[PDB]
Amino acid sequence: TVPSPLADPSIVPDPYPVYADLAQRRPVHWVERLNAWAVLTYADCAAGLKDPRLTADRGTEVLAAKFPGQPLPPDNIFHRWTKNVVMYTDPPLHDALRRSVRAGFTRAAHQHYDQVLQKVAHDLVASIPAGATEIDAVPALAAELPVRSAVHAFGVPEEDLGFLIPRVNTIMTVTQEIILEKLTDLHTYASELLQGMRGKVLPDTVIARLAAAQDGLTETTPEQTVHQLALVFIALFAPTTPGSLSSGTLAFARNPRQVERFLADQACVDNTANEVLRYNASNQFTWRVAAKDVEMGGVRIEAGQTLALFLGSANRDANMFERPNDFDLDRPNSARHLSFGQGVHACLAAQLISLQLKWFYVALLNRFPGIRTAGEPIWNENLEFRSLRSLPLSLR
Ligand code: HEB
Repeated sequence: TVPSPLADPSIVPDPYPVYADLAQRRPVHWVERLNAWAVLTYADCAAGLKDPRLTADRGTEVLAAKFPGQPLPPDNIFHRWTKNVVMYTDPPLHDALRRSVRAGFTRAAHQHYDQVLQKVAHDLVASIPAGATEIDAVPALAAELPVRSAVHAFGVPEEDLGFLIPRVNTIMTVTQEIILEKLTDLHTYASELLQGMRGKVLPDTVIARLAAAQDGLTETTPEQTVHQLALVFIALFAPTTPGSLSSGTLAFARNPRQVERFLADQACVDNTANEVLRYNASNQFTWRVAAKDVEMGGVRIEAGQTLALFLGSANRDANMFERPNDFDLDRPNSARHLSFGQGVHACLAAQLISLQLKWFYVALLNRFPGIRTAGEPIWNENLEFRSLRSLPLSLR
């Protein structure tokens, strides 16, 4: 019953040496407070994400872990939701649900999002007053860009932001019932939005393409589109994107050489998203459940037991990324990071987010190449969704 040096918040601002300590001896071990087997190496994490033996059907288990002794009946909104979205379903249902939303994520769509995001990022960074000298990059940039991308790339109506953001914030973090009510709000909003009963959806956006494709859907139901749209809203306004932006900004702030590498060579620019994502996973760990007994890292994981796959540790496994603690844009294989997961449930917005990141650093660094930290960066108290709460920055 030895507690794990994970679980405890003290490691959040810099969890990587701890990950290393543990990975040396105990790459797979029990975490008392997560009710789960933590797995830490790249090999076993990738294996975990690809394995048809671990199920994504994990709502009951994760909810147990997060709200002990507070079970929910199968017809409760949380369970219907989990049963009807890509995140918590296995093939073949998962594949049908995934195919039902591909209209927003085609090659052509991303061709458009590229231009849109170039624009948005440039306007954001250009909006910084010419004599600024100091900034907290978290509220000013990292928290702001995903919102603007949500409006102009995804198609969330601007006027509806004030409805959606507090509700996702509540969901992501008081009471389980309040969270359930907010999730219900997200479903009802998705439903009414598609019927034109809410804000105006800008054209050529994700939600516009999704809406136009509803009449052509044959394997899935309107209800399932509502569920998945609720999921989309949650991921859209989660701290994951701002966390990536801010952690990357901090990485550049502490690595001038990579700033000049960035400004000189287009290769570095094109690898920037992947290297930032590798250096700090916004989602430090994701969850699985063993459908059957699995043998991993020298451990017999029993059927029904929960697994915590530490993508953040895998991104800095020296077995896969030589000198993993270095922020390096010339790195050959940054694209092998697990920050977007891997295989079946690989992040639906991976390319959109990569575009957002790239253009953000292009715009930031073509105006402020002389960025430094001006005081200690402050991290949130959570490891699972790890992100900077404050990043004080001197621009000039
Ligand atoms: C659209 C909206 C959206 C956005 C914005 C996002 C953004 C993001 N994302 Fe995401 N995702 C998503 C949507 C999303 N997403 C979905 C829907 C999913 C599921 C898929 C499947 O399942 O198939 C994911 C998934 C996912 C995963 C996997 C998990 C598992 O497997 O379990 C990960 C790791 C991630 C991450 C992420 C990050 C880090 C970010 C920032 C940077 N993602």
